[PDB]
Amino acid sequence: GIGDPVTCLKSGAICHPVFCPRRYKQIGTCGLPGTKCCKKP
Amino acid sequence: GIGDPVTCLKSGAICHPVFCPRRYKQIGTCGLPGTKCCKKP
Ligand SMILES: CCCCCCCC(=O)OC[C@H](COP(=O)(O)O[C@@H]1[C@H](O)[C@H](O)[C@@H](OP(=O)(O)O)[C@H](OP(=O)(O)O)[C@H]1O)OC(=O)CCCCCCC
Ligand SMILES: CCCCCCCC(=O)OC[C@H](COP(=O)(O)O[C@@H]1[C@H](O)[C@H](O)[C@@H](OP(=O)(O)O)[C@H](OP(=O)(O)O)[C@H]1O)OC(=O)CCCCCCC
Repeated sequence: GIGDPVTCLKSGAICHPVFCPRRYKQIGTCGLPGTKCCKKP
Repeated sequence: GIGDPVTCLKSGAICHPVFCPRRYKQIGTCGLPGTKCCKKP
């Protein structure tokens, strides 16, 4: 899946530390420590 | 303004690294260098 910050932000998603914020679901990582790639369904 | 991660997330915003993603307004920081508190208008 997604594991780098460029692809994450180019896929309609955001990078967030630790956990994905409310209304976002985790779809991968952004390659940075403890950072998740997060997207609203 | 908002300057800690708790108040940022409890205000309906996100702590995004480096910059606020497209369509998010920066409303402060999450207390750490390189974190922006970003809220969707
Ligand atoms: C060169 C300067 C570098 C800084 C530039 C600052 C970057 C900046 O200000 O814009 C954000 C940008 C991506 O945002 P960008 O708007 O381009 O991405 C679009 C967005 O994902 C849309 O949701 C997509 O539409 P859809 O949902 O598919 O329908 C759209 O697809 P398409 O319509 O185009 O096909 C995407 O293009 O981020 C980075 O890529 C790398 C950041 C590095 C990560 C750092 C953060 C950890
Ligand atoms: C979760 C793990 C990941 C976390 C990663 C951690 C992220 C990371 O470490 O970088 C964030 C940092 C952002 O800077 P940062 O959030 O600290 O914001 C600066 C800070 O507010 C200073 O106080 C300001 O100076 P002053 O008070 O007014 O005197 C300064 O104003 P100015 O100087 O702008 O005028 C602000 O920029 O990076 C960059 O600068 C540009 C892109 C960096 C390169 C990246 C490009 C891809």
